[PDB]
Amino acid sequence: LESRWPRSVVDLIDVLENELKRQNVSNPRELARKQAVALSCFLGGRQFYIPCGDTILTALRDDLLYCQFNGRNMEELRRQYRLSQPQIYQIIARQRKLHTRRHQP
DNA sequence: TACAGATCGATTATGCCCCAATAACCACACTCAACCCATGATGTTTTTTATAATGGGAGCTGTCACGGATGCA
Repeated sequence: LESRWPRSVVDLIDVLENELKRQNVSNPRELARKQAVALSCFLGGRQFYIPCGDTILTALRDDLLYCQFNGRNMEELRRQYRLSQPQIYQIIARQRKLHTRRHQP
């Protein structure tokens, strides 16, 4: 029944709304409701799978680390993030080129 | 009145970008020897002594008894 339960829709409104109130946006409840309608029309009937495993959260977790990376602070960014240096080496090199084009398009 | 189908809607398959680790390959470095060259303290060797000095035995060894040469007288 859950696989055919119209319960998720309402779950989308508050998840939207609690963010809008966090972003100090006016009329967050009504704003979230019409957004939920917008999701329903596009996503209606489509087999639509979204990335799991904090996929956007890491890519953002990636960004601010590169902001804190000073070329010497490898170890403290290791402790603060629990990520091991090997991957940090790779992500920092990637973010290097990423922000390289950011600073120099 | 009895018997059929028909679309909404769910589990299953198959493949790959990423990617969170995987391992080799290359880069620069401090600490600890190793040997040498002094300074000097310790070691080793050589030289000289001007009253006069002028021959030991150093402890013997304490004792058997055959044979075969052996060098003489």
